[PDB]
Amino acid sequence: RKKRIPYSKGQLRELEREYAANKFITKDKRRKISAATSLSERQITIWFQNRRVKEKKVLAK
DNA sequence: TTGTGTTTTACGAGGTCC
DNA sequence: GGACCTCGTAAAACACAA
Repeated sequence: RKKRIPYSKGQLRELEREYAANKFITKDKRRKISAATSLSERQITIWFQNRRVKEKKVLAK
């Protein structure tokens, strides 16, 4: 399930970089992420969802 | 070098919008 | 009729006090 495989350094750099661009992934960007990073379109979608969860948690507060 | 507590992937139950 | 969302959740992997 199915089953957790941590993302690499260069991958996360690409992810967090285009996340800093704006919180929500566009269809266009997801293509070129998926190529540059070798993750599936679904993974990126899920990661972006999980990124915003983490950002919400920053409300300590 | 270990626990054990927090972070990181990955999903299914609910939802909006179209 | 799917594409995508915030969310609770599990569980591997992480990051520290010891």
